[PDB]
Amino acid sequence: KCLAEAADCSPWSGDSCCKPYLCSCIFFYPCSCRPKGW
Repeated sequence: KCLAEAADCSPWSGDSCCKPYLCSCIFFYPCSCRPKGW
């Protein structure tokens, strides 16, 4: 299981983001996995 693009993410209350998407925590709540390129 993994979080898709633009999916909310949290260390415990979440899941690992699907590759190559990465969870973005731009110092703002909530964090969200975004597509790779950024």
